[PDB]
Amino acid sequence: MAPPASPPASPKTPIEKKHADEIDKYIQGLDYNKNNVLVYHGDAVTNVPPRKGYKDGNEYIVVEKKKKSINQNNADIQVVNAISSLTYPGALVKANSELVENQPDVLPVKRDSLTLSIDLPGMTNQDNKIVVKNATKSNVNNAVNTLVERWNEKYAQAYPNVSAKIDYDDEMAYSESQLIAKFGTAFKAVNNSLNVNFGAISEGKMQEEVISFKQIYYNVNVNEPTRPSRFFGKAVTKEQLQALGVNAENPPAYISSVAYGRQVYLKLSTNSHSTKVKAAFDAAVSGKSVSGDVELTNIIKNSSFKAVIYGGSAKDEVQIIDGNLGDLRDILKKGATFNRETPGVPIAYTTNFLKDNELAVIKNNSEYIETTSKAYTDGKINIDHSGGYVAQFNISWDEVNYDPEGNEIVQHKNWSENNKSKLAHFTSSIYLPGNARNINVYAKECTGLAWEWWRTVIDDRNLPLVKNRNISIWGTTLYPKYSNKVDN
Ligand code: NA
Ligand code: NA
Ligand code: NA
Ligand code: NA
Ligand code: NA
Ligand code: NA
Ligand code: NA
Ligand code: NA
Ligand code: NA
Ligand code: NA
Ligand code: NA
Ligand code: NA
Ligand code: NA
Ligand code: NA
Ligand code: NA
Repeated sequence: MAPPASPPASPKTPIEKKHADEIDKYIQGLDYNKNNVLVYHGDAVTNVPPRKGYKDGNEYIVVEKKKKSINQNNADIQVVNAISSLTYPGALVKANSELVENQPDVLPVKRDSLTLSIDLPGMTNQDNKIVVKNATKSNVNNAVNTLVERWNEKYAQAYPNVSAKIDYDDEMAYSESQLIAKFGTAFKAVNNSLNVNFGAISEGKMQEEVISFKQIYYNVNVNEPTRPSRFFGKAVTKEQLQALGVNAENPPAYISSVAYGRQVYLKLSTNSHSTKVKAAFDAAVSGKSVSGDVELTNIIKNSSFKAVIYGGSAKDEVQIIDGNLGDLRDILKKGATFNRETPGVPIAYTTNFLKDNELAVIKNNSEYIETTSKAYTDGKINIDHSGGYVAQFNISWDEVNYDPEGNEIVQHKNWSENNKSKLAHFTSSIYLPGNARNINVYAKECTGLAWEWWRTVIDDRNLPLVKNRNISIWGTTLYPKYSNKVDN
């Protein structure tokens, strides 16, 4: 919808007109930068811990950290569900830090009239509007219910399945301040249920994603008054507004539009160190969940979810659900279509400055440390010598570690049995740590011939680290055979 037309002006005595004019000039005289009134200044990252590598079990873990910035301007103000009833169209508030904190100070002044309008489908330009004489919380909310009932009784049958408007937001979690810049200060209230494990993520132990899923059934907006004084009761004066703290530092604003519906907050989590977790998470949410590829399928199998649901029930019931990632798409399924039983709750709203009816935007900036990890599984080299000859092996590799300042240290390693004559039947296993790379496997056999005493059987270089590399040699002095096979 576009904003509806203003109601007719209320009758005023000469001094009431004078007071209204004084209010107009006072508000119009308020000097401030609208682009800098509402701000959230997040964390400042002073330093980034160096890259480190360590061994844990059958794996080697590499943990990297990078400084990131989230800089974002939001026009949609988030709603803390517990105090959602305080959010209603036409409400007068101060535009300050408390609005950024998602608990704005409401101006306790008497009100004049306003026109509310709803964007439900099918309604005429006369049906979607209603005049509220005294714009209190009770009167506005009753007016909202009146509009909703009017739609249910004239147009509902003509529109059975009108899909909700989807407002979707997702982020890999790293810090509270980061997510506050993305999901508003209201995230803190939600996080009292979700409990994002920032500590474990910072240690590279787990990866978590936070999702905000809004299903908006309808929006109710308010007329934009041509005069700042139009929203105030005829008994309100400039002096009263000043005493209440309405000034250049705390500019007056009004809630121009409120989104009603159902909201689902999600906390996806896994212990996987894979770099495909995001893509895996994306698939488990969209229904694109393709079990054709087993890397994404494996992450999903070992991933869980926690869901906080608002406005998904008849009243103001709050649902909390835990489970496995594969069991989603059931929660996200419900609520896609608005119906009479589930009317929806306030979940978002926009604000306009009273001075020029300009849109109030929250300016967010936050720095955070992004922690990414990498897991390298240990491996074995299995040697089997069953040839009718004397054999000598030469097996080497590099092990990569990190100094205290994050720089790589490459140590060359040699098998203890290198250059030693071995008779069949010889078997041995070389245990390679996760940080081992560039595996070299060499083997020669003594032929006993004067022109060719030693004969090379194997000379494979720069081999990748696998779980089980089986090196076998057999045959005779004239006909040596070998195999270099993986994982079998
Ligand atoms: Na981010
Ligand atoms: Na309300
Ligand atoms: Na007053
Ligand atoms: Na009033
Ligand atoms: Na009010
Ligand atoms: Na997003
Ligand atoms: Na933080
Ligand atoms: Na949010
Ligand atoms: Na914010
Ligand atoms: Na929090
Ligand atoms: Na809650
Ligand atoms: Na996702
Ligand atoms: Na302004
Ligand atoms: Na991570
Ligand atoms: Na490395």
